[PDB]
Amino acid sequence: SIRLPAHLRLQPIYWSRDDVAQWLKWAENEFSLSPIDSNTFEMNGKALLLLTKEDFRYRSPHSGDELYELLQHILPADLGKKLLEAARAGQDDEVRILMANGADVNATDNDGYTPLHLAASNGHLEIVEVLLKNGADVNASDLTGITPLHAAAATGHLEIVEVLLKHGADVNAYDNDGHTPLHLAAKYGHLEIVEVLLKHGADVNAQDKFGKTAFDISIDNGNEDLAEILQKLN
Ligand SMILES: [Cl-]
Ligand code: NA
Ligand code: NA
Ligand code: NA
Ligand code: NA
Ligand code: NA
Ligand code: NA
Ligand code: NA
Ligand code: NA
Repeated sequence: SIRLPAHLRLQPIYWSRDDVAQWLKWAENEFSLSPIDSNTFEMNGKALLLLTKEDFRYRSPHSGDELYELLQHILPADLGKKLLEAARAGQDDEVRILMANGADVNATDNDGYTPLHLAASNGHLEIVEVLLKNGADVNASDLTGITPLHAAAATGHLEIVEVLLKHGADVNAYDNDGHTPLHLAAKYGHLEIVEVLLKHGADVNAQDKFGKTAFDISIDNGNEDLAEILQKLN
C-alpha cells in the first residue's frame, strides 16, 4: 500500500491535469491495476468529475469502474450540504459540479435556507441563474418566512431581484413579520429595487405586523428619496 501524495488529498475539483495523471498512477500501484495509458484522461479534476461511470468504463476497459468509484469516494457523502456551502460562498464552478453529481437544487439547511436563498443574499447572480434553470423553488420560505426575493431585495442585489421576478417570484410574499420585499428594500435603502418591485406589482399599501407600509419605513429611516418614489405611487 502506497500513501496518496499530499496535494492529491485536496478535493479533486482543484486537481490539475498533471495531478489527475499522478492520481491514476498512484491508483495503478495501490490497486495493482493493468498499466494505465498516459493519454487516457487528458483533463483536469473538474472535468473528471463531470464524466459518468459509463465514460470511465469506455476510457479504461480494465480499470475505469474502479477509478470512478475511487474518485466518487473522495467527495463528501452529503452533496446537498456541500451545495448549500458552495452557493453561499459564490463557488460557481463547484455549484455546477455538485449538481451534476446529484446534489439537490432544493437542499435546505436547519434555518430553511436553500442554495437560491444564499446565492441571492450574497450577490451570486450566476449561481442564481444556474439554480433557477435546474428547478430551484423560486418562492420557498425559510424558517422566518424569507423568500429568495426578500433576501435579494434586502441585500441590494438588483439584477438578482429582476431575474427572480422573471422566473415567477411572488412580488408580494410576506415573511413572518408581515414584511414584503418592498418593505425590506425600503428598510435598507435600495431605491432601484423599490422601483423594479413597484413596476412588477408590489403593493404599496401592504402593512407589516406593526401596521407599517414601506412608506412608513422610509419615513422612520429619514430616506426622503425612497419616500418620494413610494409617495408618487400611493
Ligand atoms: Cl442532495
Ligand atoms: Na486546471
Ligand atoms: Na500541476
Ligand atoms: Na481518452
Ligand atoms: Na455522474
Ligand atoms: Na483516494
Ligand atoms: Na445529498
Ligand atoms: Na433538503
Ligand atoms: Na454583495
